[PDB]
Amino acid sequence: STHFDVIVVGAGSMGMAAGYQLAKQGVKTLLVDAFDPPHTNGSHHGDTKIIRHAYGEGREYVPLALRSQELWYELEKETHHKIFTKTGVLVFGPKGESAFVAETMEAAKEHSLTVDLLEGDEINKRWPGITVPENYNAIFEPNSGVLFSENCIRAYRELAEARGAKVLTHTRVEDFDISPDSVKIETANGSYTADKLIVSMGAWNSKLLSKLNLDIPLQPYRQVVGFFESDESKYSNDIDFPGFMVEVPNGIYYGFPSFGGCGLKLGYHTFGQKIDPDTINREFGVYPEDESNLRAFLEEYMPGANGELKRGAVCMYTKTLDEHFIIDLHPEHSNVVIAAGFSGHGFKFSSGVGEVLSQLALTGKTEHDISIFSINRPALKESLQ
Ligand SMILES: *Cc1cc2c(cc1C)nc1c(=O)[nH]c(=O)nc-1n2C[C@H](O)[C@H](O)[C@H](O)COP(=O)(O)OP(=O)(O)OC[C@H]1O[C@@H](n2cnc3c(N)ncnc32)[C@H](O)[C@@H]1O
Ligand SMILES: [Cl-]
Repeated sequence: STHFDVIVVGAGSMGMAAGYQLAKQGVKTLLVDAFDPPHTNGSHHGDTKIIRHAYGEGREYVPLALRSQELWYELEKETHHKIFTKTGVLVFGPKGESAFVAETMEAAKEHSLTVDLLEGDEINKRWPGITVPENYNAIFEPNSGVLFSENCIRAYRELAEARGAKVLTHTRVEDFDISPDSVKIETANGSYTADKLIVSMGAWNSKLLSKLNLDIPLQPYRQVVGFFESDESKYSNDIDFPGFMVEVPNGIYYGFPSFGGCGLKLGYHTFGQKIDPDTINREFGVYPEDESNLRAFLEEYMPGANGELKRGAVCMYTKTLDEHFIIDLHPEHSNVVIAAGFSGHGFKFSSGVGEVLSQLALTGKTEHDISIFSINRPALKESLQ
């Protein structure tokens, strides 16, 4: 018998940030999650995530990245959990052969970001442990870095709960009932109503948005990461080894310096298995490519970080056809906000997205420019049932 102002379904990266923004304003909020965030069944575990400002996926993401960076610094001051370390982020690739490196460079120029440009041997010299061909160029962003994702979610949850937000864990939302003046969710643990709904179920958006009469192509992918024993005199965060996202002939890779001897962490971005979030095999090593795709990169570009595998993790990306996000009101219901398809690069923006989602839910509009994330854009291929 408890009505809420707002209900957030999926209290992960995006939902928990929204819950915190709403709670902070005194909005009576209920967050419902299938597990107990932060957990290891969605897209936010694996300990760390890169935050970059000069944006290779699109210069139009810069303001949101800069706003998110400021919000992460604010969160750092508000909690005892560690949130951000300024490792800097290095982007490199073959000169003239990487659209990713080119747009990162254009994005930095267009928004006057602070970056260092270097090439070939200058890269190897500046960061012992990296070995790239002489025809490679790079752009280094010293002020971006690494976020401790599980800590971010845990901190937003503690702060939101302290202000009255309620979080119903281990509860799967199974259906929705939307009316012009209210929303209702159905779960095995009971039904709940509110004035507004925010839907942010991550990989499960690909299976449950149909319950809101939405037919949007969303493909979940199994993406693994590995931590490798490394030469700490070269790859440690203590000796300024940077976070990185680079483009090589066979694709894009991203990584993190070793923190407190945990080993260098690496992931292969461009390849992953197409899967269903409810049947995905979350054990690292069950496919030979899990470990082999990573060592293929390490032995060539960071030879001293190709030691024993210390830990593996299996997480998911949910891609849209254009790999841009979906953040918008439901086309048929202004009282329903959708956050989906972060396509493998949404964590860094979760603080800013939480702000956008709270504004959309409370006012139906946002001060941020989110036109490129419209649920009505052609490149998405969106429609109703
Ligand atoms: C997987 C991955 C992603 C990733 C990355 C490396 C890997 C291996 N590296 C990144 C990086 O360096 N920088 C960056 O900015 N992003 C990076 N990413 C992507 C990022 O992690 C994802 O885009 C982000 O986490 C997406 O957030 P979202 O909030 O969409 O997803 P979630 O955190 O998984 O939360 C969804 C929640 O909803 C719940 N759920 C699901 N179904 C239900 C139902 N039916 N009822 C209630 N709750 C539901 C989940 O339990 C989950 O908590
Ligand atoms: Cl994603």
